[PDB]
Formats: sequence, structure tokens, C-alpha cells
Amino acid sequence: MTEIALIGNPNSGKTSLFNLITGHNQRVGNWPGVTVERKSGLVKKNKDLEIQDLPGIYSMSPYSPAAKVARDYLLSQRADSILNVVDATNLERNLYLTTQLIETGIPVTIALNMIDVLDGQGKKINVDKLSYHLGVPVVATSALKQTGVDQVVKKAAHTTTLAFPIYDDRLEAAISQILEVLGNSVPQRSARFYAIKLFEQDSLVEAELDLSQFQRKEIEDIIRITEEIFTEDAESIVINERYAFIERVC
Ligand SMILES: Nc1nc2c(ncn2[C@@H]2O[C@H](COP(=O)(O)OP(=O)(O)O)[C@@H](O)[C@H]2O)c(=O)[nH]1
Ligand code: ALF
Ligand SMILES: [Cl-]
Ligand SMILES: [K+]
Ligand SMILES: [Mg+2]
Repeated sequence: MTEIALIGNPNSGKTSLFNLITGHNQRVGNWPGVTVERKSGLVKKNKDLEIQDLPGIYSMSPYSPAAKVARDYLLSQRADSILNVVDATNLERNLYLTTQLIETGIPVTIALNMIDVLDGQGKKINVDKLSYHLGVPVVATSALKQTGVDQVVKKAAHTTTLAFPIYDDRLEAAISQILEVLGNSVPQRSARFYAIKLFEQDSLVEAELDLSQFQRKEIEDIIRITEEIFTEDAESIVINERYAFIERVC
């Protein structure tokens, strides 16, 4: 069955969207941290789509066990579509997570939620330009006004029937080298995600993959060589490339 996962920052409106899509009445609150575990439901208008409400998350290197629930569901390879719920009033901050979601290889559809909040403040956001620069479908949504909901579910449903944010080519060289070291050690769909996290020296991914000493020695050498090329630490190279990619689109 087609699985759509609701991924987004805390308090961005994920459960609000879930309740409209499923007809459920899961807990919704005007403060972050209401949802703490996964909740499933059928799309009321297409009973062939199953959608998953998940706790808020800021980064695929999560800062909390609740957020790690959302990361673990994505990396369990059970989701066919990521419905990325983006707080339209906090575009830049939300898009940092969005870049990592795209790298997972699971097709991403953006629900630009709380668009009524932006409307009241007289602010505009060209969805077509944002979609063009991110490489994913984008739909302005409002769970309060109940606008755009059915539309974003259809496009998420159809991404399941991929262009990654391409960073500095010096970093892309290292990513390709780490990919060839990984081989089939990771699911092919999410190979780029694991390669980047390994470059970031992410502790979660390192503990999860359990690579051989032969693999780890080369990855370390790739990181060190690339760090010398950038004259910057590995973790900061990726963070700077994510934000630099965002500013070109925002
Ligand atoms: N104005 C406006 N408020 C919203 C929208 N979506 C959600 N909210 C409000 O934001 C708060 C948090 O929503 P919630 O569903 O709990 O977000 P979640 O934490 O990601 O699940 C609730 O008080 C909602 O009423 C929207 O599109 N527009
Ligand atoms: F902050 Al929440 F579900 F309560 F993402
Ligand atoms: Cl987080
Ligand atoms: K909330
Ligand atoms: Mg919630």
C-alpha cells in the first residue's frame, strides 16, 4: 500500500493536515511537541493511500527521541512519498530539513502550510519558482482555511508512479567517492543521503551502517582530503552548502 509520510518541523501543521486528509481527530495543539509517535490513517478521498502522522523534526540528525521516530520511519524504507510540511512563515529554517529529505531518495512533495498567515502579513511566495529551484512539487496549503489540501495529496500520490540539490562540485566529488566505497552497504534509493551523513561524520549513520575497517579507512581519507581542499571542517562544509543552496532559492 502506498505510504505517505508527513515530515516537517514541529508545530508546522502536520497533524492538522492529517486530520483533514483522514477525517481523524488526532491531538492538535498550538505549541510544538504534541505528537510524539506515529499515527496512520487512510486518505478519505483515496482509500488506496495511507498517510503517516509523525512527530516534528528539525534535522535528519535528530535532536530528540520524538524526532528520531520520524527519521527512523523514513529510513525504514516503508514510506513511498515524503509529504514535507513547510511552515510558510519560516521558509529558510524549514528548508534546511527539506534538503536532507530530498537526499533520502524518497520523492518529496512540499505542503507550504500556514499560507493564510503569510497572506495576512501581505507576503507572497512564488510556488513555481520555489518548485523549480528545489526540484520538487510545491503546493501552498492552509489547514485552517482548508485550502490546497486535496491538491497536495494528489501530487504526493503521483510522485510515486529524481533531482537532488547539487552542491559545490568539490563536495560532490567526495560524495561520489564515498558512494563507490559504500556499494550495496546501503539501500540504493537513499545512498546519497548516507554518503553525505558519513561525510558529516554523523554518529547515527556510522553506528547504523557498520562498515568494514577497509571502508572506514578510505572514507576517513576522503573526508581529510576534501577538508584540506575546502580549508574547512567536514561538518561545516555540508551545512554551508545546504544553506548556500537555500539562499539561491529563497
Ligand atoms: N493559520 C494557520 N494555522 C495553522 C495551519 N496549520 C496548523 N495551524 C495551527 O498550528 C498549530 C499546530 O498545528 P499542528 O497540527 O499541531 O502541527 P504539528 O505539530 O506539525 O502536528 C495548531 O494550533 C494549528 O491550529 C494553517 O494552515 N494556518
Ligand atoms: F510539534 Al508537533 F506534532 F506537536 F510536530
Ligand atoms: Cl530534530
Ligand atoms: K503542535
Ligand atoms: Mg502533530
